[PDB]
Amino acid sequence: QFKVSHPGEMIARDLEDMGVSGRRFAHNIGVTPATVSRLLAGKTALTPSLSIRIAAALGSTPEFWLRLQSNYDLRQLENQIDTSGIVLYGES
Amino acid sequence: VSHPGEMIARDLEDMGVSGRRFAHNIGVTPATVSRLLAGKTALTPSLSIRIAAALGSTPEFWLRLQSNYDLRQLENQIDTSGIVLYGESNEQQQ
Ligand SMILES: [K+]
Ligand SMILES: [K+]
Ligand SMILES: [K+]
Ligand SMILES: [K+]
Ligand SMILES: [K+]
Repeated sequence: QFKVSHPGEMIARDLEDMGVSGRRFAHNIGVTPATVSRLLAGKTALTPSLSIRIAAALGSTPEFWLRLQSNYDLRQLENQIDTSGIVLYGES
Repeated sequence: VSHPGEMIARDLEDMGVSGRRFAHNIGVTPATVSRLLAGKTALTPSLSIRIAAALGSTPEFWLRLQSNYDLRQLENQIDTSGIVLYGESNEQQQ
């Protein structure tokens, strides 16, 4: 599996399973319902501040949530970055 | 906890590589590299792919250095005490 999920869609499923609305989740974590709506739709990133608030509501660590976002962003780049012409200066 | 740009700067210094030469190698503008090295802009996912190609390790590693930096500015700052952890036992203040 090359394509991986935006963390918003994992959150959306957890909220569905718990019977928790986007608005109620936003009020619990202390952000606007508009922010949550965009996050759940995968239209905005799970930022460092959001990761702290989300870990407090859904568990694990802020680092976990951020890692999911980073992983999504890398795979979304697809073929955009040709690395074949980049000379290795370090060690790999 | 240093910004990852300043870690890169030290590596470039050790290799005798200017910021401009590094920018040309990784395929971005010297302005972008200059801002990164000064800690004035974030190490993004696209940059992490290019940087991993030039300096080694994985894109995820460079992104983790950036995340660590960002979270160190905030984990001591944001009050989570009002946030319910769903499914946990109700809080009981003594
Ligand atoms: K995979
Ligand atoms: K479910
Ligand atoms: K409310
Ligand atoms: K942490
Ligand atoms: K280093």
